[PDB]
Amino acid sequence: RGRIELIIGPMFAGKTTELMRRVKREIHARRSCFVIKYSKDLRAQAAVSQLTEVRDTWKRFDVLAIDEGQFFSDLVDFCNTAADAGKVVMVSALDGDYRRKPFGQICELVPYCEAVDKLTAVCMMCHEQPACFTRRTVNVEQQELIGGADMYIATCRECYSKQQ
Amino acid sequence: RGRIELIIGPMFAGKTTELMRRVKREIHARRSCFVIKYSKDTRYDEHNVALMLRAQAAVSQLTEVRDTWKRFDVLAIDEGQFFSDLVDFCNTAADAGKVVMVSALDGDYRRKPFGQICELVPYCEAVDKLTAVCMMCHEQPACFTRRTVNVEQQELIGGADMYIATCRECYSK
Amino acid sequence: RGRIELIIGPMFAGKTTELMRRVKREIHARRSCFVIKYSKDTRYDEHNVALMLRAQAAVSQLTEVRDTWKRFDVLAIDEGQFFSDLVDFCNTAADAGKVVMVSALDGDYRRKPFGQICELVPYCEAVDKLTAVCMMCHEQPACFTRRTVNVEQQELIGGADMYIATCRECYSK
Amino acid sequence: RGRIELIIGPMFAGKTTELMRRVKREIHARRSCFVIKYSKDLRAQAAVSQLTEVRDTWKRFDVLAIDEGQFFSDLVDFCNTAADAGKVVMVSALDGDYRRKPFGQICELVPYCEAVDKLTAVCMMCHEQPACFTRRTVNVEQQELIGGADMYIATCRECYSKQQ
Ligand SMILES: Cc1cn([C@H]2C[C@H](O)[C@@H](COP(=O)(O)OP(=O)(O)OP(=O)(O)OP(=O)(O)OP(=O)(O)OC[C@H]3O[C@@H](n4cnc5c(N)ncnc54)[C@H](O)[C@@H]3O)O2)c(=O)[nH]c1=O
Ligand SMILES: Cc1cn([C@H]2C[C@H](O)[C@@H](COP(=O)(O)OP(=O)(O)OP(=O)(O)OP(=O)(O)OP(=O)(O)OC[C@H]3O[C@@H](n4cnc5c(N)ncnc54)[C@H](O)[C@@H]3O)O2)c(=O)[nH]c1=O
Ligand SMILES: Cc1cn([C@H]2C[C@H](O)[C@@H](COP(=O)(O)OP(=O)(O)OP(=O)(O)OP(=O)(O)OP(=O)(O)OC[C@H]3O[C@@H](n4cnc5c(N)ncnc54)[C@H](O)[C@@H]3O)O2)c(=O)[nH]c1=O
Ligand SMILES: Cc1cn([C@H]2C[C@H](O)[C@@H](COP(=O)(O)OP(=O)(O)OP(=O)(O)OP(=O)(O)OP(=O)(O)OC[C@H]3O[C@@H](n4cnc5c(N)ncnc54)[C@H](O)[C@@H]3O)O2)c(=O)[nH]c1=O
Ligand SMILES: [Zn+2]
Ligand SMILES: [Zn+2]
Ligand SMILES: [Zn+2]
Ligand SMILES: [Zn+2]
Repeated sequence: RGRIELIIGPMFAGKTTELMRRVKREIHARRSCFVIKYSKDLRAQAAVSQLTEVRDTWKRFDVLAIDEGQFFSDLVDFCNTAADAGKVVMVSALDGDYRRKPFGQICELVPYCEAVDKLTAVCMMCHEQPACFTRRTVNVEQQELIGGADMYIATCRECYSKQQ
Repeated sequence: RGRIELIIGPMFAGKTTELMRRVKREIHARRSCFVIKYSKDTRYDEHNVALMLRAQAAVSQLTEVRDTWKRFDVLAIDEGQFFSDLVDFCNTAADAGKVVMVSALDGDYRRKPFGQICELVPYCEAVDKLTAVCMMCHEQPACFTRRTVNVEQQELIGGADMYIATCRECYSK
Repeated sequence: RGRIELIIGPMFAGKTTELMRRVKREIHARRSCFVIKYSKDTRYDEHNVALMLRAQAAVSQLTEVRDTWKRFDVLAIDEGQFFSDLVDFCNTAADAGKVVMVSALDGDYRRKPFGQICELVPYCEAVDKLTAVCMMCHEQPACFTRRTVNVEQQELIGGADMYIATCRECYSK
Repeated sequence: RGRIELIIGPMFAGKTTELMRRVKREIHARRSCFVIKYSKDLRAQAAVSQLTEVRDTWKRFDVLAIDEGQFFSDLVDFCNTAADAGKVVMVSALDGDYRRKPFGQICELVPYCEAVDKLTAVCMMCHEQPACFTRRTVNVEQQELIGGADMYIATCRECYSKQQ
């Protein structure tokens, strides 16, 4: 029946690719899938900034796939409500922000998950080690800052701490 | 090389057994291990009977161990949910090159974050969530712990007399 | 450092997608990747439309690639069950320091070992078996592939017209 | 219902400990377990050299746990027969012998398994790397040779190939 599965890791770890692998796998067995994306960064897709913007539309689907779950403030209630109604809920997210603080409600969701898979990146500094962290490479304080390789890199533990 | 590995799941999932599997594996390669346990959980000792590269300590605060961890290659912290200084302690060790391994419940009986376990996740190179077998329906994996006695507080020491592991359907029933 | 990683499972499990996730991850760290595909499986190309550190080759024997693999950090072999020289090729590369990653069916439609996949297992640093969703009962994970047309031979190219992924109960029914 | 789960890896990887963790987990949910061991190296234990020596006794148990599965010549038929009758079958074994050849029927079982978990040891030569292989440290040819750390060590790939 219902469950919540979490796919976490740093940036550049292919978390969305693993989410969509799980989605495609379900589509092959003719189960219907609703993919929800973050608007500011047998298949339907929606882009929103709050999960309430989707209303009741999720009820018609067997599987819900939430991408970049760190940005949704109502994630926990939304996922449990769906999983309680028998949906397979899958979330892709960063567990940590650039300071390794809990990003959004991701760490809060952990106790509700039937499964949690932490994916690694490859360290983009030493090229020699798995990366579990994200370092911000530009001097901006704010937690939410949208960007890719131009402003963030994945790092191992030794390279995260190099300099500051 | 320094790292933190987290072993989580509900009660009855064999988390300590997995922690000690990782410890025995390191001992075979002659790396030294420091096992730290929570002194107030006395179930094992009060109803059960008694290596060269292994040390064991039982404490209620991780500061009670001071610097002794520095002499060991590997630190293995059991029932990590009960230690308030877990995050700072694990990072300080991992940054000094220790392999830190923690066994803990991620969730309490209400599925609220237990201690600093959920806070540690962003610091971990690895996170393995283990399942139990649901002790109500017997036919589903269990990811949650239900408290079977009517006590509100979060810390309450006990085993199968006071808790059972459950699937999602049986947690809410 | 050299290694072999094996990605197995039944059909419809997204094995190639996981292989390419591992490839894209390496490309982000500017390590170069050589993707090798089986030339006779033309399903993707015959019904579908068309990076700097990536190369792709389509062959029926791994010798058709000669030495070209030596210039790459990572080798990604897709549908490995069809290559007869897989074991020797993967070890030679891994021993020369390549990260070798193979996606393959471990079992054919009779659950017999497909090609040299089962033979490779003892050489692998890692083995991940992926599940599909059972295409018969829709409510169980699938670990097997059933052939839905009456053909005996082992190699028979096709997709969902000719095969479905099944749980254990639905494989035998 | 029925399934076959395989726990493989080199020596010194704690494979039997992971097998027994799965057994203990089942016992907590009052499911009954039959542990079968290799005689030459809610719970019952048997030590045998052939799985036929157990006859029909396995039928009374919910869960079967076969240790050192590499030594049983009838493993595949035995596991499928049980899993087909609705047993949870769990096997702990070496997938490779000291030359990295398939040990017994372990590699043959893979296509029948719902799950396969390969555990690592820590390399007992360089102490610095995970070990996936077993090296024999005494000059004996024969495949079956019972022993522990006195005659075998776990190694990474680089240390397996050191010298010969
Ligand atoms: C550290 C930090 C980050 N962020 C911001 C910066 C970023 O804008 C975003 C990353 O958040 P995420 O890591 O959850 O987002 P994803 O991009 O989903 O993470 P991935 O691991 O998926 O990224 P990769 O770079 O590995 O993805 P890759 O596959 O290499 O890149 C292709 C791009 O296309 C998308 N994509 C990939 N496969 C797709 C598919 N099958 N269908 C649809 N879209 C797909 C991906 O989302 C990615 O952006 O959040 C902050 O605001 N604060 C912070 O402190
Ligand atoms: C849900 C909830 C629980 N609790 C309390 C209740 C308990 O006092 C404690 C459990 O915390 P845990 O689940 O982190 O503790 P463990 O017992 O470590 O978890 P396990 O997953 O290991 O438990 P099992 O019951 O599966 O362990 P098992 O092997 O069955 O039992 C034997 C006991 O012996 C120890 N043990 C087992 N194998 C061992 C080995 N190889 N070496 C040394 N010791 C070993 C284990 O610690 C276990 O408690 O926390 C709360 O206070 N509030 C709550 O909301
Ligand atoms: C059981 C059996 C099968 N076969 C034959 C039938 C087939 O011809 C082939 C399947 O062999 P595979 O299962 O190893 O082949 P894949 O297609 O590689 O397995 P997947 O698990 O990847 O299949 P999916 O169906 O889940 O893949 P999907 O994503 O759904 O489909 C899209 C196709 O595009 C490719 N693709 C998917 N993502 C891609 C990406 N990111 N980049 C490049 N290519 C990508 C994939 O190869 C897939 O075939 O072998 C036999 O000959 N005998 C037998 O007994
Ligand atoms: C490479 C090679 C090996 N062998 C032989 C040599 C050996 O005699 C045997 C190892 O075969 P295995 O690796 O399947 O056997 P296990 O010992 O089951 O492997 P483990 O990974 O479990 O061993 P470890 O050394 O990590 O186990 P450890 O936990 O450190 O050691 C304690 C011992 O007690 C047993 N044990 C451990 N936990 C137990 C529990 N909970 N209940 C009962 N017994 C338990 C274990 O089997 C081990 O022998 O096979 C060959 O004949 N030919 C070869 O080419
Ligand atoms: Zn690095
Ligand atoms: Zn249940
Ligand atoms: Zn089915
Ligand atoms: Zn080594």
